[PDB]
Amino acid sequence: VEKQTAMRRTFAIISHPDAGKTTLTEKLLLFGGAIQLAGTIKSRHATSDWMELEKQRGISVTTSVMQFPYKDYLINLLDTPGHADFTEDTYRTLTAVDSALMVIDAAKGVEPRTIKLMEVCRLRHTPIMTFINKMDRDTRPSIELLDEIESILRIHCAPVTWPIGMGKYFKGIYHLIEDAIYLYQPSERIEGINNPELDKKLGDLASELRNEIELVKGASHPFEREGYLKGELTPIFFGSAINNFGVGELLDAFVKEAPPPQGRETNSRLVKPEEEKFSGFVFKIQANMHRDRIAFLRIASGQYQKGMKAYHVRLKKEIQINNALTFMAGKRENAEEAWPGDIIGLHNHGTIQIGDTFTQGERFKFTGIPNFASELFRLVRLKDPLKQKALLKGLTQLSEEGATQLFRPLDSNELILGAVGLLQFDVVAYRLENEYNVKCVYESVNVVTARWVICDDKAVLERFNQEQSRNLAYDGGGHLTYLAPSRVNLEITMEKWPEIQFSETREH
Amino acid sequence: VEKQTAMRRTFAIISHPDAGKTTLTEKLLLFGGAIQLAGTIKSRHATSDWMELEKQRGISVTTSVMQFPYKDYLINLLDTPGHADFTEDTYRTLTAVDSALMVIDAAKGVEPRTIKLMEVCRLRHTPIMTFINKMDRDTRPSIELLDEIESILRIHCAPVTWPIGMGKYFKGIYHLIEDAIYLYQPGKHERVGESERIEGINNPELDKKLGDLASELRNEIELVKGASHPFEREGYLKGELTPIFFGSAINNFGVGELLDAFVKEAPPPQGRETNSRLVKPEEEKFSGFVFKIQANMDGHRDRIAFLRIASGQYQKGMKAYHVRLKKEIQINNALTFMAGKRENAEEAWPGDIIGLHNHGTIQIGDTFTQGERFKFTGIPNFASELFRLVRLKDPLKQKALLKGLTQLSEEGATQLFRPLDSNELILGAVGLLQFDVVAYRLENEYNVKCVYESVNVVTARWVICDDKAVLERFNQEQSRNLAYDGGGHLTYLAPSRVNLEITMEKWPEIQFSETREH
Amino acid sequence: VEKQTAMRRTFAIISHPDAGKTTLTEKLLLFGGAIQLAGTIKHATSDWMELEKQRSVTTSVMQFPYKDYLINLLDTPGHADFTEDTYRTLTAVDSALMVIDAAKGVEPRTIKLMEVCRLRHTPIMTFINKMDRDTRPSIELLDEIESILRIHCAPVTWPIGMGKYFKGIYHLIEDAIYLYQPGSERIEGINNPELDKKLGDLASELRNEIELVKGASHPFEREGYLKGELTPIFFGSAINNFGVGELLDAFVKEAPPPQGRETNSRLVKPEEEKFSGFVFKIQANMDPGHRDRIAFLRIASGQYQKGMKAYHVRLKKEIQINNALTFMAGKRENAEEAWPGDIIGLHNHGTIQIGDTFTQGERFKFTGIPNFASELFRLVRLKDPLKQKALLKGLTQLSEEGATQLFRPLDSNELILGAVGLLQFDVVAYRLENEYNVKCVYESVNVVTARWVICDDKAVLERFNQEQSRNLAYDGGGHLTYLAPSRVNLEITMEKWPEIQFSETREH
Amino acid sequence: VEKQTAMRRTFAIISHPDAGKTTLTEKLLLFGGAIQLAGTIKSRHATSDWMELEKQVTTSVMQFPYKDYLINLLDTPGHADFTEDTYRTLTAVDSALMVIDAAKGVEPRTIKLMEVCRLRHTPIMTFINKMDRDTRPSIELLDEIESILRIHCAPVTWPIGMGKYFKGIYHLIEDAIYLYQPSERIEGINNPELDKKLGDLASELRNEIELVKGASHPFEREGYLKGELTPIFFGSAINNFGVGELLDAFVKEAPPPQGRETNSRLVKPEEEKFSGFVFKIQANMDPGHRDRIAFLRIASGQYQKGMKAYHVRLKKEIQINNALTFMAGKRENAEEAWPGDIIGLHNHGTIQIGDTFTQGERFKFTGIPNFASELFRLVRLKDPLKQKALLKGLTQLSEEGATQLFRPLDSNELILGAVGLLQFDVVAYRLENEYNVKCVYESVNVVTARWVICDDKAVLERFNQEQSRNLAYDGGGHLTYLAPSRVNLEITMEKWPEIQFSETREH
Ligand SMILES: [Ca+2]
Ligand SMILES: [Ca+2]
Ligand SMILES: [Ca+2]
Ligand SMILES: [Ca+2]
Repeated sequence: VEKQTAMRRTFAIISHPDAGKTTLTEKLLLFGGAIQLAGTIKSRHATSDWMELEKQRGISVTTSVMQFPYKDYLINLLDTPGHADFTEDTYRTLTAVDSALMVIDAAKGVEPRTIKLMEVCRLRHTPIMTFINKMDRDTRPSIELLDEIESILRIHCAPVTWPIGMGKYFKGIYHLIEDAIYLYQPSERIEGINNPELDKKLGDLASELRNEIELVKGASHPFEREGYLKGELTPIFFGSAINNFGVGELLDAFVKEAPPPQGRETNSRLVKPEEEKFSGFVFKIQANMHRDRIAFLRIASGQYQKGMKAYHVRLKKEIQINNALTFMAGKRENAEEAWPGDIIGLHNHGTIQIGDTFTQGERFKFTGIPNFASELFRLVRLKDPLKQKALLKGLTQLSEEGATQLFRPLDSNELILGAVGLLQFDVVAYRLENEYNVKCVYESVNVVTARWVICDDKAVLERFNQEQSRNLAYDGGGHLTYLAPSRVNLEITMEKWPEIQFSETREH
Repeated sequence: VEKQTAMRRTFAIISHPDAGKTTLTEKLLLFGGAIQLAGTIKSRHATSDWMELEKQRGISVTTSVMQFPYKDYLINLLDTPGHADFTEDTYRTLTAVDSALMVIDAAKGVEPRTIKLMEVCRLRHTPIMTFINKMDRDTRPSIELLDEIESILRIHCAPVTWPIGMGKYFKGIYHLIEDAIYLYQPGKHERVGESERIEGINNPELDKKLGDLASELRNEIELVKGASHPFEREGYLKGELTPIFFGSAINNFGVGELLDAFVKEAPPPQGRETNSRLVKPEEEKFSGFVFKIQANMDGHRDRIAFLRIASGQYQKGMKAYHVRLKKEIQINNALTFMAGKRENAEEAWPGDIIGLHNHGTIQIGDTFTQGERFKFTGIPNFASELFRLVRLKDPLKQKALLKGLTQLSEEGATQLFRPLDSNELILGAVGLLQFDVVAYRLENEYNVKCVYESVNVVTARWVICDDKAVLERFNQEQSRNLAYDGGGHLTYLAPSRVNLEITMEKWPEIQFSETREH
Repeated sequence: VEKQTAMRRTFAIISHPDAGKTTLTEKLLLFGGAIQLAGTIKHATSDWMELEKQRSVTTSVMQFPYKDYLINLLDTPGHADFTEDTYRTLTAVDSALMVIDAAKGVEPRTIKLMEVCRLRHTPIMTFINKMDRDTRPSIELLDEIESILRIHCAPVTWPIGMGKYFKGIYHLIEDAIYLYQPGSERIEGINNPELDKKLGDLASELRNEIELVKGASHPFEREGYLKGELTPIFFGSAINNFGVGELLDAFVKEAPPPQGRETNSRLVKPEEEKFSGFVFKIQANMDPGHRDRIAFLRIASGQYQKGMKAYHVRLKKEIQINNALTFMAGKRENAEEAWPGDIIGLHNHGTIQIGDTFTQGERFKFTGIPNFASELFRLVRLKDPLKQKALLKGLTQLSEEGATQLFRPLDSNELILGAVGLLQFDVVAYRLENEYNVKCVYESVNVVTARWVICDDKAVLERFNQEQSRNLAYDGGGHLTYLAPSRVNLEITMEKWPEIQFSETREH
Repeated sequence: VEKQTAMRRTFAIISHPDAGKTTLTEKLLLFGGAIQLAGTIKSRHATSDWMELEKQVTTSVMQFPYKDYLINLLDTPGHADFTEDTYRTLTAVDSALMVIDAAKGVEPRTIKLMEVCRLRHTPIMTFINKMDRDTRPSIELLDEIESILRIHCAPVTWPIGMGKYFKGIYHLIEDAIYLYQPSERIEGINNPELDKKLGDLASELRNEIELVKGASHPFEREGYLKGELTPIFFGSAINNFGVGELLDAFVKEAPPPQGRETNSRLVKPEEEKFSGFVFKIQANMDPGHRDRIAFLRIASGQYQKGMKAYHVRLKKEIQINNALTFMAGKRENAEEAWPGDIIGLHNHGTIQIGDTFTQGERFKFTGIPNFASELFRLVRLKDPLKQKALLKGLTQLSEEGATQLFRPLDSNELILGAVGLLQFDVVAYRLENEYNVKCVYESVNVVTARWVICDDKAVLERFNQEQSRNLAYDGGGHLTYLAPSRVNLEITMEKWPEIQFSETREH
């Protein structure tokens, strides 16, 4: 039962849209023998478009988690949708990984989502490996790309591979550890950075490689396990994903260095995966676009066995998991068992919520499962006023399943919806109609961001509430929330109240 | 003369690549009856690909500036290449405009180049009109787009038009000043006059045509009225406020509204400061300044120096005074830029750009008058964003390399740095293409083959300090990271962002600038 | 019982005299801790006889431990005590270690001993000795081995410089450099910059030569080594104990454990529970009046146990083995047991002959135990024909004990002795006198070489005999033998009679 | 990979000649669909005749589909081509089907093949054949099977009448009657419809079924799989009657490919890595040729046409490019194979009986047996100069299971031991064709053989001294008693009760 966890590697790719996530995912799948999934994923929208396919077909349930073997390792790749189906779940999914793979477009460097996803990873000091993609086209200087990562993303860079040329004159990569050159020939290998054959085939590029490698080892850091595991250092790899080049070097360093499933804290103790008793937590729910839903559970300890009895901690109730969805690529049936690090899909009809902890009787709740500051806001109401209670009931449940956040402004009876991605508004409106027979209408509001408000000094907090009530609300969890009409307003308010904490995350 | 000036509008579009500048340019050209030209720019790349194309056709300089009539106005649009042909010239072109038109991809909002080009504009408080493009596709929420502009770009937003719907349900725009709705109806925006217009935001006809979009509009406009500013000419002319327009350039929608407000509100040619007096465009005597130089790639060794007319009148074949060379020259056949022209014009006016032919006697920042000696100020260098050591395979060609690099620097082709503690030569560029142009020029004009090497430099700042005791002290601790540029200005070459910060905090009495007067 | 076989390594050193066998042997004993033995190890046959009379058998076999292995090194005397026993000893090994003088290359005995090993396709490991002095070019040495010895060379270590500028060796499999610093500094990586700092130009020449070797040579592959088609090459200086360790570690790792042997019927495997073995060498006591002899037996299967009953197949009766000579270094007395691969010395007085098979009852005879073409020939007669009977009785016995070969021409009445080594004549002369009170005299004969004649076609053979009987003889075992007056005569006869097989060896 | 093993049923038919094996095989092939193959075996000598034809293989194994099942039927030649290979084959099956001639009951071959099956406690199912002719009483047949074949009988079908008045069979489990009409089904043994059609036979059925209740056993799975109990079926193979019921119970109850012990550990079929073992070798008789086929049972992993295999005994990597497959109706050899299947390994004398194959892991499967020789002949040459060749030939022949070889302690003579008379012909021919030696046979005073085992070296040495005239070592170096008579073996075994005289030994 020790080797089942030992061989496992659970992770996700963080990247700004168009960096190369999908392209890389395909290649890694090819290395895993998953020729099936590989083609399927590349065979891939407005939010509306996603909903159309979603209803009729909606086979986005079988690829939210991609499990595949490589060497003597089992790799769990969790999906982080970034386009039409970007939602808060994209952030929350990172809570269920043990490390992350960051993809950067060499021509772009660090982008807005790169920063956001890193901030999320930063919540658990999640180890990061970096693939600098698209070397086959012109790029920013490699040193510049690295420097920016260190300054903006606040993490030391440690090159493991390095580009030879760029764009039209991209001739391959140099593995700093192997001291070998892999030639890019749309894979001849050459040992020794000083090997005279390099100068013969690559010319001036050969001495440029030597030049750059020297600059690197003077202004940069060498790879280091400890720093990497503490999230203070990231090994960098350069390649061209579309040409499946540099990927193999990345994957080998990944399985070798990336962490196996780690333990997680609870409201009582540290749970380690090697414990014989089963346990896990729910971090994502998606409903059938029917009334059944699938709650994605990361196993935290013990083992899962089909048809087993488990303890639903919140509901103080024993349950039986009869046919939990598993994610082995190419499988025909659900696996009979699963292990720590793995994800399983729990079928239900509304009895499972975000953060739900499952055990075998022991009553604890896993911590660290976050809500994230909403980025998009809308007022929600009905045309038929006689349906208010069902609207609230629906929104509450939806809030509990992480589909949306819900805000009740102090000075009114209005309801405000908070979303991280545009699709959530579509999913809410549909689910409300289908599951609650409630027809809702959206309106624009003057809110652009949100912060949770925290002050242990109740006299200060009370003066704050009195003054800022127009911009205050309670969310679905009862937490005081500041809904800023503008970034500038947020700045002024925060500056006006240095005694009050304004947070971008909170525990669900 | 004063009438010639009054009808002119000289501007450039500022935007991040892919935002829609080329598309908007096409549509503006069509409004100006420049059908042929619109077609050409529309039929538009690694830096190497650009180099090839340039060598083959070499007519990227005749469209560097696009002049076209609209109503009783004459419009001068200076291009700001943002793709393969991005270079320092892209920043410096902004010194030659009287206002700017910012284009934003509504699905993207404010991007890195948007920010950078706004910084350049800020140097002169250049007035900004804003166009939010791509409404025909899903966008970020309108109110959010505006907040990011005010927050990131430090300028008040003043909606003049406003979107009705978005993406698949984008149905038109409301004009806040006209109180009128222009319906978006593909197939009716090819020729002017065929589109449907509705009077009044509370007009019942709206609810008929657009349904729930009508009440959403009414709601959003009230939010905007309460949290936004109304358009105000003074704030606009001061560069503190930007009127916002929304549309879909590819479908020629919302463009007419933008163009009409532009010609109405955008400033005509303005006075330009000098080392002494202020020069006003209405003055009788001709004068101007050179703000960029483009070399003929095709055994040619002629170049075009782009000059903005600051006052008076250019006449083909006129005598003029080259202030730097303290010499009289003749201007026999300067390039002009009227769309669809058969030949260069006989005259040009303030706000206009003309192209002066020369073989290296004209440099960036050069002032030309009719006798008066003064130099226009405010023509900037901008901090280089790319760095490379340059050297030779043959030591015997050092003199030619230096001569070439010195001329190229003086023509703005590149920046040139000489570290204090070495004899090495470092080239500084804003755009990747500059290194290609420099290498080609060195070979073709100076018969010198240069070799580039990466160097440990990511950014640079010009160093200024009143107290010379502190400064000279500073030149001791940091000489290894110091250099003199081609103008003899002390420059700090930061190996990293962190190093710059750390050096700057240690020396707060020392100013570190990202721009300097050329 | 199986473990005991797996840990054993039985081998012999094959080499031309003065190549460095004694020196390398000394160093190998040192690695095994046989300090004393290494010391003892370190003219004419007349002198060797004297030392043998005055005072060998205890060191004919050298057994010593090394790590978790037990090594049996069988001696192959090449100086004054060289005899046919030197050849026949190789039939009792499972592999061989060839030592070559880097200054000499392939020499006459190198060729003969390889020919003997080739009989059983004996696996060969090669040590190129004397790197501390000038040598023949390394590429030359290997080509001579491949061309002359008909075996592929697979470099495993490679020399750095030579003679005065000998700096050490490169291990191709470890990619590590061992510095020869005569007072064991190891440098990792052939492209490691520390190499150029310490070895200067020799580093680049090394990398050049390794490239040449890669291209025109073979990498080690054990199937080929074990088949006798490929020999791993090691370089060093035995006198300086340099490069010996690498060889030894590869030896115990790659060299085969005791293997099964064929018999006149079934194949016999070492792991079988029953004891069995064969006699490959015999040595008599040179003491006047004594009849003591030691029959060297290799154990083919089962376990030797002191005082055991064994079956003497030729004599078809049961005997007892009370105090068999054993060969552990530094031993005090003969071991109480021994296992497959080991040699033991059977005490007797003439009842044990070359080829004798011993079992625990089963009736079979091991095959492949060879006679080798004699290289020296002499007529043997008496001054006084009085004891002619005793002479013939002695020569017969000596021939059966491998001390000499005996030929009796088809057409005449002379007795002709054949020897591989000069010493044999001295031992025969001395043994006849001391054991058969016969004084023999030798006479030169016009014979330079011998070949056993084989032909299944009686008519052809009779035709052959009618023309060549003058050159034909029966040997001691009744085998037809051609005695050539000259090399040319043999070539002419062989070319005239291609239907007839002329062999340089036969089954004893 | 899991269902691959679970869908396979590998067995063999055990019976005395003339019982009905050939006929039942045909019927089984029919249910499967292999009409052609079935029609072939129907076209069915002395050893002399067989040797003739065999000069001028693919039906040694008969693989065929039935529902969700794949059936591997290993043949067990009982007539002219009966040899030791016939016994050794059974080591390659996971269960067996016993066919008995109703008029005869348990016959000599029946007993021998059951003894072989017993070596592995091989599950047995039984088919009492030829109900259409007069028979021994059914209770008598069951009784004989019990005491003689030491296995409890568990009827699943039962005959109604016999000879002239065979009217059908009764299915004790289903409680249904299938009528024999040269296939009407009736339910309830006490169904009044039986009496109407069959008459007094209806009461006789009820009577006998009740008799079976108290004196016989009910089919018990665990017991059957343990080899302690065999389900009994009745019918007439010539009329394809009662056959269907046997097949269905077979595919349902018969065990899937089981694991096999080795010198190192128990190897399971489910294992990823490919492994197998040779239990039979067939030589091409055609003159000049030197090719053989080594039949290999797959114990684990999977066979892939063109895979790399590890020849354990030779410590050598080999390549299996075109291994013979035995799917009925096949156009070419199969690209893959799974545990329980048999494939043919082409070679020229480098593969031997007992040979294990893996993918690098060096171990050797166990339980592959040698069986006591039943026929004996002295072998010699008229040309004494070929003694070496004879021995080399005979040794090789011995390792390929073509014969056993014995060397008596008190002479230099060579005795061959065979199970089937054909082996002598095959050996004489092979010695000639492959070793160019002409052997001569002479009768010997030996009728049977037992392997001598005894851990008491004190007793063993005296035994050897006293009985040396009847002792020899075989081709594996095992001490063997060669009895001049049955009575001699009985006495000898009584005078030495501390010595084990076995009829089998691991090869
Ligand atoms: Ca609930
Ligand atoms: Ca100049
Ligand atoms: Ca004798
Ligand atoms: Ca063999």
